[PDB]
Amino acid sequence: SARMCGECEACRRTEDCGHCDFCRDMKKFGGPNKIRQKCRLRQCQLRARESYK
DNA sequence: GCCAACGATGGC
DNA sequence: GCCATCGTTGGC
Ligand SMILES: [Zn+2]
Ligand SMILES: [Zn+2]
Repeated sequence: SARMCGECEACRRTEDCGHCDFCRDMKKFGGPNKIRQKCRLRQCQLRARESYK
């Protein structure tokens, strides 16, 4: 992907942390789905927008 | 330039 | 049709 190196810790992570702002936004964590980004811990360390990590 | 919010769509 | 999560935008 443009935003995934597929090779760092973040990219290999399969489990949302459930605790960050992005996770708390998610439907599966009871959130309003207004932000719509991946878990902070799954934000590619190389390729993600710097503000997402 | 940032970012909260949202439109878009590939993949299922 | 839905979902995950991307790129875009308007307001600051
Ligand atoms: Zn998280
Ligand atoms: Zn990565």
